[PDB]
Amino acid sequence: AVNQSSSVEVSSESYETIFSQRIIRDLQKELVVGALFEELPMSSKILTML
Amino acid sequence: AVNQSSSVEVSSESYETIFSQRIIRDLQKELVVGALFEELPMSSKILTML
Repeated sequence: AVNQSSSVEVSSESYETIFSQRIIRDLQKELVVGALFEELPMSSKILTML
Repeated sequence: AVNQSSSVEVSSESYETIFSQRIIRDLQKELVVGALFEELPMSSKILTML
């Protein structure tokens, strides 16, 4: 961390730096089939019609 | 020259001409990368994030 290069004063070891807890986000698919098709509510397990 | 032609007799030596004290140049370049992306300020040698 503070190494590479540590010369000539304080060398110390490694983890000697502030870290950031913030996240970021890359790519995504845009959702075009999960919200485009009509919902049919039903109270059973199978629905039948002629 | 300055010694030719003597008008009519009396003439002066070389380096008798007044000039302009200023500095200038015809062109510079084009420059754009230094004012494009944001700056990220950092006190430490390095920074980590998840």
